[PDB]
Amino acid sequence: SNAMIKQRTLKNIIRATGVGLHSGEKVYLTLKPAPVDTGIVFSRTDLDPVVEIPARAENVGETTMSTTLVKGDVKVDTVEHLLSAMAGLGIDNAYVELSASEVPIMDGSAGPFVFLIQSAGLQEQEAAKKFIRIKREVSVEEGDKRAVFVPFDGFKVSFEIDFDHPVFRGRTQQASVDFSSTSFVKEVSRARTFGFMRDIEYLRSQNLALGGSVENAIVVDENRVLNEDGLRYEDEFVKHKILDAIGDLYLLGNSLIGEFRGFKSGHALNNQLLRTLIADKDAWEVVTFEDARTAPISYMRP
Ligand SMILES: NC[C@H](NC(=O)c1ccc(C#CC#Cc2ccccc2)cc1)C(=O)NO
Ligand SMILES: [Zn+2]
Repeated sequence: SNAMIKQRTLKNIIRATGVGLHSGEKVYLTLKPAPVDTGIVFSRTDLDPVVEIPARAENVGETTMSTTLVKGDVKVDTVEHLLSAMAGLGIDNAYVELSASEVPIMDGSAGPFVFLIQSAGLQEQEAAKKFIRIKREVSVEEGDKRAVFVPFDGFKVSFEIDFDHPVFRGRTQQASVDFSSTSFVKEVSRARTFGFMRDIEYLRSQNLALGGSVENAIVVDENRVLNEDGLRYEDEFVKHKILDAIGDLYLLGNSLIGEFRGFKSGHALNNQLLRTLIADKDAWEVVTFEDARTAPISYMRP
């Protein structure tokens, strides 16, 4: 019906230029509109023939420093920040073209991506938006790390970090964001990625974080933030972990109706939670809404 929560795509094709956080290679990003029930599909246009990797949990390869999409030997690195923007603005179908193996880091947040998508405009499609509603509690744990899916009428993200560093200890360790009352754009999207300088030195030698800089990452010592202009939020470190979680959870293919709880969790435990959820079919269901007013999740005007 006309009053249903409709599927969404881009209104126009938008282009952006940047560098890969871990590869350091120059990359041309092209966001394009896609037909109904396509989902988010990544395309390597630098290869002949063009290789397409759908942004799904089954196509997740490595989860060391970032979330990587793999198809054979073709890779698409650091997809979590762009997928966070797609999820936050409710983009159902989109073609993501890349001229290199990694998504541009931009400023280390989802901020420029949310602006690039909203500048291009949103288009409502003649199809019902599919939602994955959490019925039962699903949790994955490994040592002192845990990732939980709790039933909730709407969408809520909770995260708890525990870094033994004065700069991290001196800041907020836990944050709960309810997207029915809080804006993804205003409070989450701007949270930049963070890294330890002494840890980044070992990574740069081991062919990782090659495109890392103070302009696209929060560089930290023991007591303070090395960035001249400081932080964007007092709780920016835990807000970025929430941003990363929203992006990782969007690999389900559909928007979530439930609560996510992250306890020192990362990209590996986030993918392991999705795989355990998909495997436990009694714990979830596919739901559509014929009336947008009755739904527990609302979206920004197209
Ligand atoms: N743990 C969360 C994870 N963080 C990173 O992947 C990450 C890795 C490395 C760096 C870095 C850096 C840097 C630098 C730099 C090096 C030399 C001179 C100036 C800056 C930041 C975040 C993340 O946000 N993944 O999406
Ligand atoms: Zn991140």
